[PDB]
Amino acid sequence: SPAKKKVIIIGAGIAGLKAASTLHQNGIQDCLVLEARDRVGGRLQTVTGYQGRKYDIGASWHHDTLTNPLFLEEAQLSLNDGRTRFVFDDDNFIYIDEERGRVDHDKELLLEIVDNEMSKFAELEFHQHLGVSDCSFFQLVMKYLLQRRQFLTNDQIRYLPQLCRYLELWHGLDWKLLSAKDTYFGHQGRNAFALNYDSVVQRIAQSFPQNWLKLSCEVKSITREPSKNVTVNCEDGTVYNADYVIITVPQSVLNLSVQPEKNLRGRIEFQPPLKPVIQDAFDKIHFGALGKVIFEFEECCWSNESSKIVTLANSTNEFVEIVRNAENLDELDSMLERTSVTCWSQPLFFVNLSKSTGVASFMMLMQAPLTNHIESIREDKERLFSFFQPVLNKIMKCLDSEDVIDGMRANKPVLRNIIVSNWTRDPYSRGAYSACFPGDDPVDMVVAMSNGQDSRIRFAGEHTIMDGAGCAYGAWESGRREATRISDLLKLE
Amino acid sequence: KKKVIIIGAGIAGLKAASTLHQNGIQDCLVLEARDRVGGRLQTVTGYQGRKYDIGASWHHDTLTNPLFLEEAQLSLNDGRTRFVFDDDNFIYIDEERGRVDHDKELLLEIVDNEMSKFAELEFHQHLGVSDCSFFQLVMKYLLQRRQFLTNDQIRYLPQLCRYLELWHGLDWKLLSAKDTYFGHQGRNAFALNYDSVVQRIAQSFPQNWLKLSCEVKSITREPSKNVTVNCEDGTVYNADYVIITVPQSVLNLSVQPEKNLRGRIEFQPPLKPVIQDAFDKIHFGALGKVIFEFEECCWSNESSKIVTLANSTNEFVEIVRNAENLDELDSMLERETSVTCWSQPLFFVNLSKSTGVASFMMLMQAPLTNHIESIREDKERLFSFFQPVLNKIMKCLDSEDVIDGMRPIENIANANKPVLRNIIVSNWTRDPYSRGAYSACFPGDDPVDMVVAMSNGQDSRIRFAGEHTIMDGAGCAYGAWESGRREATRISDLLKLEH
Ligand SMILES: Cc1cc2nc3c(=O)[nH]c(=O)nc-3n(C[C@H](O)[C@H](O)[C@H](O)COP(=O)(O)OP(=O)(O)OC[C@H]3O[C@@H](n4cnc5c(N)ncnc54)[C@H](O)[C@@H]3O)c2cc1C
Ligand SMILES: Cc1cc2nc3c(=O)[nH]c(=O)nc-3n(C[C@H](O)[C@H](O)[C@H](O)COP(=O)(O)OP(=O)(O)OC[C@H]3O[C@@H](n4cnc5c(N)ncnc54)[C@H](O)[C@@H]3O)c2cc1C
Ligand SMILES: CC(=O)N[C@@H](C)CCNCCCCN
Ligand SMILES: CC(=O)N[C@@H](C)CCNCCCCN
Repeated sequence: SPAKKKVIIIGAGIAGLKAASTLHQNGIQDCLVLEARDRVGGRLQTVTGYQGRKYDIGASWHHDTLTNPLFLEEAQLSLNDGRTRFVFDDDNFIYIDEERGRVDHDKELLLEIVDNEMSKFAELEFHQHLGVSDCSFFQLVMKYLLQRRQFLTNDQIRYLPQLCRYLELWHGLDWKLLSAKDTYFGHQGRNAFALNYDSVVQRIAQSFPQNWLKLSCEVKSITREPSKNVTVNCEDGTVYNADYVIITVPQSVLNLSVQPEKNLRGRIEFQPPLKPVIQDAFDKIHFGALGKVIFEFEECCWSNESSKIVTLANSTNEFVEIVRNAENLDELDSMLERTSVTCWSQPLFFVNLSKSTGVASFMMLMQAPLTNHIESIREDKERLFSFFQPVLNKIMKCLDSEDVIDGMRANKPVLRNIIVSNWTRDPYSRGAYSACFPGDDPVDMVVAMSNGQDSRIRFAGEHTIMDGAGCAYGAWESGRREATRISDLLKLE
Repeated sequence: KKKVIIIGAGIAGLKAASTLHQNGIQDCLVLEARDRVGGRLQTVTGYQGRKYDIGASWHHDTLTNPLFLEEAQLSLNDGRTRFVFDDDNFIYIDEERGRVDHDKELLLEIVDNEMSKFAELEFHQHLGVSDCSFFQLVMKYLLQRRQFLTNDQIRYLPQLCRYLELWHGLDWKLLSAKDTYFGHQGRNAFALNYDSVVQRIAQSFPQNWLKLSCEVKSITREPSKNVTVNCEDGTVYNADYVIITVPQSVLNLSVQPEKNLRGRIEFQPPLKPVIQDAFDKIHFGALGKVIFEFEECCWSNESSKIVTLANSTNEFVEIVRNAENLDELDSMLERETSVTCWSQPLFFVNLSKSTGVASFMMLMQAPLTNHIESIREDKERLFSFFQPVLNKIMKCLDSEDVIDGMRPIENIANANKPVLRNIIVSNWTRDPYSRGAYSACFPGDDPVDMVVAMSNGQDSRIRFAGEHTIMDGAGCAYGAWESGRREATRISDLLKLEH
């Protein structure tokens, strides 16, 4: 009864998609790609909004374009047919405080310059100094302010910490939840905004047998037979027999396996259960919640100086005084004690799409915990508008325009629609991507994952590889990885 | 007669002396050829008594710079201003286009950043593997990334990225690509009187220890456990330990004949091969300075950092867009006279915004440095040479063309106009006791060799200190300083524990 297959890939995100592609490319046949959702792409999804305007609600950029193999591959295609597949949208960041207004490229604040010294400080703190404890990013910044207070103006001590928090939108984690040791990463080049990441999903997906794809099939268990074989069960009752399986479900979904209770959407029952080195790796790596909110306006009626804008959370002169009077980090923490969440309670990152793509919309990024709350009320459009109205306005103000007008039903910006991500509530997602809490060793997971459950049960995905960890191109490389090792193995006869 | 003889009263030698005295050592000498102390640290006086550092000006790497931190402690204690953090957002000026910085369409700093990462990637974990010129490296980047660069970026970026010439004092075709990028260990602090740093150290040991106008002609290492030293004036001194801090450029004269040269020290026994070999894998740059003193500030103080860009051509763009490969680029370029102020990038420090003084401290590089220092007395000529770039700056800073006011003459109808009252030029490439600015690398060099060669000394008695004898702070004021404490401590302990 259990139909035989050479390779069964679980999950049709970019990793599984690339794995299948690579398998077909190497002549392997009778493979299956089982996907729980009614679409392929996974954390890569392009949704439609006001008037057919398209937006990537998952991944948007090709990072590390100097070495990104996925990007270079896309780049080659565009060189051959002159088709626009992406756009380099890095720009000079415009920073905004609720009161103080724009604070970027400020001849007195010089925030970008001290920010640079701070990252140099962090680098010096961990590089070479083996054995140093981890601590949160926040604690790292406080330590910076303490050690360099003699060389910083009050205003710098007040705003730098708020401005350097934009790093939160890289990990999807608030600075108190983020591991300092993992905060700074080396960008290997500019970023390229994909103008349709779905084009990349479709191109790869159509590079292998259509019949290979089975959507709406939720894999519920995987068993290793003593007789060198792997059995897989979709919830629709069908059973499969395969030589090799490549599991690409998100780290957060895979985590569900190391827990009792199998009736959890997305959870896979492993038999034998996942090796201790794999189960334990979950105690040393976590999941962040980067989220998105798309603001669609009728038309652009604001300044297009830049395509990158970050709103700083509120700061206070009281904070400066505390930094000035604290004897040490201990006292500083104690002194920090002196009441509800707003759009100014954390930094927010807005992509002014008008300048980069011509679309009169804003693509905003948020982080945990704000993300979990916003996505939870993503259906209440008027409440979202109420929540994001003040920063929405402050922005228009700095961009030489007027207050936003709610038009979700002449010379002012009119909000037509609001789209929200839903990655934290989606059972086949459960967050955005792998991230580190303080004390986490992302390497434990990568190692346990790339070494597999055994010669037959493998893993791929953004959380299974070092180079490009947490990125679309990393997940892509892992797919290529696992598929190639198997291709080679299958060749031997 | 003497225990330790220090050659050179630069910051290196002055620290070595300060240290030795700090460790109770006595009967030491500081033999200095110039009639002043400080070496490449010299503060001059100009119009209305304004002071400027014609030599070193900044405390680099303030996050870890030990000399700066010592200065920082002194100021936290007495509240005396000893420095001011002057890093600023750079204003870039092109003759034809004007301001090209923080441009919403050129976004030059962003590609410059990428250019920088490409450089780290090209040399990262490969082991030497063909070291080219900073210029070549930039061409490779342009060729390799043209698909993701606009025409204006390919044109202006290479000109902007050349501010790095002002960090080595070397034109991009003479400069080693492998060494071009440094590790800016935090912000820079403009020393408001490096002469204060020099004076403090000079006055921290017996004043009778210092001997100015002493040109050491030769150092003799008598196998009978002792070192012989004699200045050009005939006097002879004897010491168990000798700390040589003459600059690398001066020291390099020893490994060459004709011991007639000024400042050259004849070594007997000669400097071992390891030492002499070092000079083949390291060189000297020529960072220079020109101070333009104005009556008063009448320009916008938006920034204290201003860089004028060398001219560029769309012609250059076209070649990049057409080159089939690297070798072809070289030809199309090698086939693509008169030096002017627009022939290279010039770095202008606007002192008005940082120190309140109506002057510009301009930095220049080789090959330009020697030419300008050569005419340092021809004020009129100096003015006609920089005039156009000076007006381009004033225009961009919402002001007017400069008026030559160096010769005592007055006119009332000139208050909203910048008035040049004086020009001061450095002279390091022509000073026989410095012969350049500091250690630098031509493509193919390897600084470590000299650092090792120097740090391990000629032997247990003849040692070396100076900006070129250390890794951390190489070519910097704190590097030489530390090298001084180094040789000092070592020699100090080899005497204290004795008896
Ligand atoms: C909001 C957001 C923004 C981001 N921005 C960027 C960016 O700009 N640049 C970048 O490079 N990366 C970005 N990322 C990360 C990037 O999207 C991921 O690294 C990438 O999508 C991971 O692909 P994957 O194949 O590893 O996992 P996935 O895309 O999650 O694929 C795994 C598949 O497994 C399926 N599945 C789960 N459980 C089962 C089951 N039991 N049975 C069958 N199928 C199942 C899931 O439905 C999913 O389709 C972002 C991510 C998010 C969420
Ligand atoms: C234009 C310029 C700008 C610079 N800017 C900076 C900066 O901003 N920040 C920074 O950290 N560094 C800067 N530097 C570098 C810094 O000036 C040097 O690294 C430092 O001054 C070197 O000190 P030293 O003791 O090693 O050598 P020196 O200062 O050259 O001292 C060596 C001494 O040896 C003496 N001497 C030579 N021959 C003999 C002889 N035969 N007998 C007796 N005495 C002799 C010389 O007169 C000299 O006084 C700059 C240098 C220059 C030239
Ligand atoms: C590793 C990490 O923190 N992030 C990777 C996985 C993707 C970040 N890119 C998403 C765009 C957010 C804007 N910085
Ligand atoms: C030996 C070495 O590579 N160091 C020299 C070339 C760099 C010195 N940098 C100090 C110059 C600061 C003034 N712009």
